[PDB]
Amino acid sequence: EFQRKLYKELVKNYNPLERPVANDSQPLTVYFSLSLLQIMDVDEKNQVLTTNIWLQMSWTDHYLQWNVSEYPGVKTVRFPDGQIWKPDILLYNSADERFDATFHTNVLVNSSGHCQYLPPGIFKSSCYIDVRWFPFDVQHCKLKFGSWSYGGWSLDLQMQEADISGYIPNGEWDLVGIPGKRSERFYECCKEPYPDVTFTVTMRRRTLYYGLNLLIPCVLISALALLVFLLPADSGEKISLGITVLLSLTVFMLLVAEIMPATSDSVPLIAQYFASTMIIVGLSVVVTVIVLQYHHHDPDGGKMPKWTRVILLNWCAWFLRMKPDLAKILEEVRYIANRFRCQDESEAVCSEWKFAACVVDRLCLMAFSVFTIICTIGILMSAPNFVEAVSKDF
Amino acid sequence: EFQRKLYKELVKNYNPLERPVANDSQPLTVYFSLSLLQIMDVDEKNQVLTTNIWLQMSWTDHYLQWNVSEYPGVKTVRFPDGQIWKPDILLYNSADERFDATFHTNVLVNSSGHCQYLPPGIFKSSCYIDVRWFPFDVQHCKLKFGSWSYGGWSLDLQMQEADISGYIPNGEWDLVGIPGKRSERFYECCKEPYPDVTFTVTMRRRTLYYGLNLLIPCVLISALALLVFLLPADSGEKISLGITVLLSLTVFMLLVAEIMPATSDSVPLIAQYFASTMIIVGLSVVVTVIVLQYHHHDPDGGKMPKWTRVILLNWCAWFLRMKPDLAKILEEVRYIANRFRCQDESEAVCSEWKFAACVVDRLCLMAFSVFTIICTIGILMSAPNFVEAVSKDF
Amino acid sequence: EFQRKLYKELVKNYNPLERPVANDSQPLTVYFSLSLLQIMDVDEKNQVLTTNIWLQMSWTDHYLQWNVSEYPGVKTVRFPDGQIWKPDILLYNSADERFDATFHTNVLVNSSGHCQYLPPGIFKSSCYIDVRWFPFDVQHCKLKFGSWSYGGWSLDLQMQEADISGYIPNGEWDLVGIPGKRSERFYECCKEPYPDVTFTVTMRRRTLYYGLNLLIPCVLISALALLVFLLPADSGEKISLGITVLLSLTVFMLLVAEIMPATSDSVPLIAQYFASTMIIVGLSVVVTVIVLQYHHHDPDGGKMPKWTRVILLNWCAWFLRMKPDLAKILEEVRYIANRFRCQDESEAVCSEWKFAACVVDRLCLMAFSVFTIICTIGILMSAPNFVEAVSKDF
Amino acid sequence: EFQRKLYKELVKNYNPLERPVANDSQPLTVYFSLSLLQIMDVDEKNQVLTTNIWLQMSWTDHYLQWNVSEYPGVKTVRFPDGQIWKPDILLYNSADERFDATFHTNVLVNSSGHCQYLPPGIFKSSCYIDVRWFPFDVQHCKLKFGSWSYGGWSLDLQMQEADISGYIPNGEWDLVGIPGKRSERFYECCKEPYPDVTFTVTMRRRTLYYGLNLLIPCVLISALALLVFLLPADSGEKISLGITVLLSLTVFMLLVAEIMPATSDSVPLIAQYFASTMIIVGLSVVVTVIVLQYHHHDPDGGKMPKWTRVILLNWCAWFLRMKPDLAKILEEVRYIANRFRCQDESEAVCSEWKFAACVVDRLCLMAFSVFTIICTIGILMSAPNFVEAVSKDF
Amino acid sequence: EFQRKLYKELVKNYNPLERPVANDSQPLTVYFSLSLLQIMDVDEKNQVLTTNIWLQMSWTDHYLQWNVSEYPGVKTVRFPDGQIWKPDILLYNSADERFDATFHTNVLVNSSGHCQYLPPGIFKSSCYIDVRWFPFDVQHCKLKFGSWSYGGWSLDLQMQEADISGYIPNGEWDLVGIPGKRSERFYECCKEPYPDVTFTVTMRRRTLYYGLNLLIPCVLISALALLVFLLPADSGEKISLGITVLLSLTVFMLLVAEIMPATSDSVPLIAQYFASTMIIVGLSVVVTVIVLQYHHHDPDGGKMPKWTRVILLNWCAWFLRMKPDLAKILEEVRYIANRFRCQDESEAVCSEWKFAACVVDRLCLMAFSVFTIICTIGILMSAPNFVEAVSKDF
Ligand SMILES: NS(=O)(=O)c1ccc2c(c1)[C@H]1C=CC[C@H]1[C@@H](c1ccc(Br)cc1)N2
Repeated sequence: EFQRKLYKELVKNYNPLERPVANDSQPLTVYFSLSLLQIMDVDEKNQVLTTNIWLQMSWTDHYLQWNVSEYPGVKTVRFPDGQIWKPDILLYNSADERFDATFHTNVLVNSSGHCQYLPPGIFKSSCYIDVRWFPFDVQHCKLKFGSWSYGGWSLDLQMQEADISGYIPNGEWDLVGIPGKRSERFYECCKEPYPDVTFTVTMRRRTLYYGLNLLIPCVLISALALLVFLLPADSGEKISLGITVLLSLTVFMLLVAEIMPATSDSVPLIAQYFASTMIIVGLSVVVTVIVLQYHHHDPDGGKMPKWTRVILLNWCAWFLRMKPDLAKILEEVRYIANRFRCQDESEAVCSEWKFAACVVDRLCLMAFSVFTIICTIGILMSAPNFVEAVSKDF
Repeated sequence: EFQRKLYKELVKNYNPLERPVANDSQPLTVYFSLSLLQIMDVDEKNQVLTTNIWLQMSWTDHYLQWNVSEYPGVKTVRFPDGQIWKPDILLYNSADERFDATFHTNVLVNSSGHCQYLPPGIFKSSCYIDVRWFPFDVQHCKLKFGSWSYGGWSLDLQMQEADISGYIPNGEWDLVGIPGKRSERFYECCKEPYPDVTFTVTMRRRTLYYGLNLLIPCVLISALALLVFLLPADSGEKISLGITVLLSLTVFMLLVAEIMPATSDSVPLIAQYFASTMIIVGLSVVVTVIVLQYHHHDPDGGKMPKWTRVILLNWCAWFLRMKPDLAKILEEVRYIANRFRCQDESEAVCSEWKFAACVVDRLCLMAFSVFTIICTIGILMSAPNFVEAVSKDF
Repeated sequence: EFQRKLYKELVKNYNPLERPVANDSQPLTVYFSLSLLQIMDVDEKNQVLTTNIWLQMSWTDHYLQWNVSEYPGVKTVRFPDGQIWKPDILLYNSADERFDATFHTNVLVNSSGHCQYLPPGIFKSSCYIDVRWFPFDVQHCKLKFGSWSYGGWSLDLQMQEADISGYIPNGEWDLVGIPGKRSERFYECCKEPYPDVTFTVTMRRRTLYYGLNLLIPCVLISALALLVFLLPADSGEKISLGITVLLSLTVFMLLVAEIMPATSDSVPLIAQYFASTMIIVGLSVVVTVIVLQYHHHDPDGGKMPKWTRVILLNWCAWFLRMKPDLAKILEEVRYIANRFRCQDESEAVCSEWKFAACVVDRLCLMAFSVFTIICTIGILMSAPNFVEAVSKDF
Repeated sequence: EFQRKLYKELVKNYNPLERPVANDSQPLTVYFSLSLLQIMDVDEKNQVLTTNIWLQMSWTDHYLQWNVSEYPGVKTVRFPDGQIWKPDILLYNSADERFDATFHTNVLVNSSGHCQYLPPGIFKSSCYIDVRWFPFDVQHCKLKFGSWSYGGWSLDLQMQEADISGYIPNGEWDLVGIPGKRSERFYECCKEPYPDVTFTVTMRRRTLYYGLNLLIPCVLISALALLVFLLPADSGEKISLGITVLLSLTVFMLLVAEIMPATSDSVPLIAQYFASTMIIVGLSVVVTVIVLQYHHHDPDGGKMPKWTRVILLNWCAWFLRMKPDLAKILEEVRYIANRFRCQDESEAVCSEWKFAACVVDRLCLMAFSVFTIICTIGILMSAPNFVEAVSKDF
Repeated sequence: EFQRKLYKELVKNYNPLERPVANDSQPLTVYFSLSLLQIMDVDEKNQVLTTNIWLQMSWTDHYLQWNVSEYPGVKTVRFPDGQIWKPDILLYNSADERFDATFHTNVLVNSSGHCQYLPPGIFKSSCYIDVRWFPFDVQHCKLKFGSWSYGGWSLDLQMQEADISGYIPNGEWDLVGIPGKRSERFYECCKEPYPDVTFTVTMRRRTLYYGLNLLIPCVLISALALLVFLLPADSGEKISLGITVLLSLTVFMLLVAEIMPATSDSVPLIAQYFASTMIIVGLSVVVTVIVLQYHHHDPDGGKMPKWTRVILLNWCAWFLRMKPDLAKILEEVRYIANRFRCQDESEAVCSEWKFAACVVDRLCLMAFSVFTIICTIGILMSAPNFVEAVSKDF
């Protein structure tokens, strides 16, 4: 009975186009806040952040006021979209096809005219995502809210601290914070401020998943490529081992491609690491070909250069701590024996070439081991957030 | 004739903004229940549960009452969306872009004013999905429903047991249950309860599919990696076998990647199993390289260390139960015979090195077999739901 | 002039909320039929059938009647959505986010009040898809239609045979039929029937595509795995051939994964066939390792067991139809000759071990050939729809 | 001033439900045409054509006429959707979830009452796509337009030639033409025609992309499989080469799968070509195994059959244009010499078996080369649109 | 109070169908501009450009004017969609399913009647994307805006320079510019211009990403294919190396396929480069087979042709700077010695054939190296935007 009377009375002559101030010259203060419930996606290709957010607006409607003594029991009223004035606060940097992502809920008012509007939404905002340090990258995404058409002398936008009590932690992104700031922009024409409220979402990429799917597989496959330098040449499998390791890295690249960013503004950190690892596997195959050249050197070819015999068989090999009828029968038998002696000399020459091959495998083992470790440590620790990341995620 | 008169009479002065109670001070009891028809998806990346659900609301409208004697034949009426008051019960933790997923069906009322509202919908709710024990994981997803704007003294929300008679069993998830609970939240300002109804969907992952696509392939490929230790070195195919098995696991990883979860909150169980299996295949290739080093050992190199000949050729080899002119012609022929004797001594030394290689293959066969079995059994049975899962799904 | 007058007259006092019967106690008969134009998708993961369907409803509106003599030329009228009463027939088991998939076309009425409503739509219905016999599976998907709120004493739903004259044959599914049935459900409270009309779409999976992309490739790759038993051991390529065939099957699995169903309610038929084929390829690699063990057996090792020489060299090998100074020079020359004789004896022993290896390759060739044929024939012909399928599709 | 007066005057008593004819017995002629701007997609799995099309409708509204002398300056008026009568022409075979894909633009009318309606849209129509001759296939997709509810005596649909001046050429489909035809369907009840306008889009698949991604790669990989017959057996790499070529074709199949059609109504042309090529690569591996059997034939095994020595070493090999103390020392030395002579005889036998292997490689080289060329030429030129396609696209 | 009075006064007798000019014969000038915020996607398959754009329209409404002295404090008013007249400017070449992508914001008017309309939107326009020079391609995409129904004598469209102050740089596309142009089209019927405003977006593809994912991997894998010519034939791994490199390129093609364009209007630049590289790897395998033919040439076969011994062993080999009882014992021993001499002659012949094989590997090394460099440099530098691209992106 009383709310029937009240609802009839409140909408008599009410115009939802009218900003509800007693004095049209005075501004209408609107309190704007938000509540972040979820980070949904960070699209680095489309440069868009998707978030679950409940916006919180509050103001005072001069017309929706009543004496609670004349309508006992009726402390609040609800108005659906389009029936009363609402602040036209929109996300300026919206990247949604609808532009307005909010679900228009009812406006709750109490007897004194204080209106509360709690529109939920799944927002999509344009955010520049810098993947230079991927996967140890920290992103700062702005959410800029403001009145589409009212200036600061008509709509006095005020900010309140964002609520994160209901935030559901993301599995891929760590929320550093959601700080907010009120700013005013001025047009050179006029002296009216134009206010906006910007919330800067700072979020850190969790790196455990990437540690086990990109960093480790690349270290361990790189190690198996170094194993070629320990395989004896007589096996006849050095090329098989090395070339098949390279193939495994190509097949690996397929898995890596689904999670690596596709940009041309910079070479990500992990792209420098993956490329580095594959040049070292490629160069190990190249060094293996040279080693086989030495091992299979034809004994009747070119005599071991003097420099080859010094730089390898002496210096490097030390540093590495390696180390009538009767007369006719005589002629026939002297030929057989001399043939065998020539074979022995040829085999001795081949043994020197084979030992040189061994020495080059140990030099390359040592050099490639050092070079892989230096690149791995240097590339990963060049990230400013490496230490913090590993400490928090591992 | 009579329903024409009745429909005209029921909407005279009716305001769909008005909560329909005779006393505005008294609360309006709303009975809320749901009916779960289908679990559609459990998105562990976006942390969203999609379900097919028919909500069931009931209340009493003080204004929609008529004497069935004055309108014979007219026992019920139907009102479409927006024509009469409805409870504003919404899914609080909705993750839908529309926020409100319900299809607004007609409200059925009978002569005494009892209204039944059966809105169907495909709901998307935010649910934290813990994949620590994947694929033997049990998930608990909450569905929290409540009035958007009414407090407990105006809208007295009451719960009824969820209906699962129409539930269609899912092929991927086993429905443990859908228990419900009514709760009240209080603001420190005031003494009015704010009620909500939460339905907790508990669902168990069926593991048969994962048993045949991840667990078994990994066991059987791991077994083929152990086969390198049985392959004789003279084949010249040990590295080929072992390295190609590793490649097959990389290609396998591709299939596994489509179904494995991508999170950084924990290493899933199956990720520990897959990683474990691949370190053992990688280490078998490493051990094979060492074995080939022994088998192709140069006979004129370093004499078998004393420790090598004891730790291997004696202890391990026992535990494994293995085991003028005439004088000139004399000189020419004595050289030929002595050359052959030197060859025999060299070949005998090589045979010892080759037998040592055999012994290391049996040690590694035994050790790697034990270590694969222990890791497989230990990793899979570390799941609290392993026994139950295997009993129900296999 | 006349239709202007008529349209004005027909909507005077008309209420689209009113069921249009002269007697509110009498039921309003609605004739319901459908027309199936296309099967669009059979989602076995989401358990949803998508179909192109034109629904056909007919009833009689007591109020939309006119004398065609008083409005010459005006034989029919059209009313858009919301202007006149319509039956609230909905798909009960709808799996669409909109729930109502129909496009609301105009209601055509003639002078006697007979209304025809032909709403088109792309419907999504929840259908349990049993993939036990994939790809020789027949599916039965129900389409249950009924009034959302009217009981059988108010809305007398009647069925007519579904129209399939306009059906466009699907490339993946063969339409067996679309039989319909009217049923009544009773509540224990009351004696009013609640009718519904269910159309059961029976559709058979066409198997030609699967015959050329899964069945054949698996037979032919399985055959190439058997070819290892024909490759002589001296090639040094048995392991290479066998292990690379297994890899090709893993790469094949990738193609197969895109079209195989992902369920845990049963192991599909094709999953049993693919698994079977890969265990036999895996076991051929295992048998090859054993064969190489025999072929490279060290001649100075363990004497061929007595049982080995009988079970293989005799029985299986028969069944398979296989089969001063002068004296010093004497000593030097007698050693050379005796060394050669020892070599010949050692080589003879090795030849027996090599022939045993040959015999095991023929046994395994024969056994594996038989076992592959039996599994292929047995697994595929275990499908109840195998004969029919092959006869209609090949 | 004048258009204000005119707009007020034109909608006085206007009913948008009324077909706007002075005589309700006379039909209202509607001129229907379309303008094709783009072919967007040809979905052969879902059997749907997506096109960008601007429909063009024209008619005469008897009520929207005014004297341009009484409203100077007002030559035309615009009416938005729902304000005036429009023809209910819809795409009959629409495959869109909205069914009606048009964007409802304003209706332009001039002083004489001639209305022009230019609704744009992205249309989805159901088209049977026959991929028997893929990628040399020509498709004919119908677009059938008609009034949903009006018969030919009320709405006289007339056709005009489709406009293709604004057509943007597609990169995948060549537009042969868009011919249109007006037809009338009769119901046996009645003598009123029911007209429709059907536009048949004929489009030819461009084949350049498929020439470089499917046809060529398959020819060149097939050639590399033939290279096994030129590789000498002593390399020990024939199986490696052949088996790795087969693997490369499996990996190739992956790329081919993304662009090949998935149907069971026929085996496409390119599926016959790809299958053919892979049976020939598979059979080359089989023939290689036989060749190795000959090359490694044990010299102490079965004597070259008489037929083998004739069919190969003579006929095929011609067609291919190939081609006390002292006495003791005598005994010791006579054994050494006789041992060597036996070795020479054994080696001579082996040389015959090795030459037979060479002859079989040349026969197979020649035969497989011929058979690959015949299948390639025969399969591709069996397409009725092959010559035209290659001439226009290459 | 004053804005309530004003809003009531402004909509008295206002018709949003009326073009708001004091003189219906005079045109209404509309100022049209846009603001480009983001390039979202360049779909070269669907030929569609997606952009984030805020349109800017301005005009003068003759009816929305008021004296600011009679309504103090009320300087501006806002009107939502449908309440006042708006220009019907649409994107002519829209490729959106909605056709109209704008979000209809409020129209801001001031006391003098100047209306500002700032509709945001995510636009999809049809743009022909020429990928002939991919990835060094520059695209020109037009955005054509105009009134749907008004001619130039009723709606005088005027252009203003596009605003790019808020443009967010894209990671894949470099914005060269957004120049605009006003044009008039005439119908031969009449002398009224029909104006439109076209904005031509010129954008350059950034090539850093493609440099590291397509250009480099193809160079480095091509280099590893050249390494076969340095591998000695005795290794028995030349075919293994070469054939596995080809496989790695096939697996590589998979990654390349996701980013390469699929068109039949031309062969892109990168498709010519990738094809070129793979023909050279294929031909290296072919040349390797020929080399092995020489190396394993049977010594008792065909004598080195005279031309072979000149073209290779002399010219090319120079250019490349390469280079009673007693008598019985005599007979037995003379046979042994002569057997060895025959072996030496046979081995000498084989050495010539093996040296010829070496010479062919160096010729092919040199020739293939030159041919790879020429094709790489020639194909990439044939792009008109190569120099500029590399200078700006690397
Ligand atoms: N996606 S996953 O389940 O996290 C997954 C699956 C397999 C796998 C890993 C992760 C990595 C984590 C540890 C081993 C490492 C990788 C690997 C690479 C080379 C060698 Br040698 C051995 C092992 N194996």
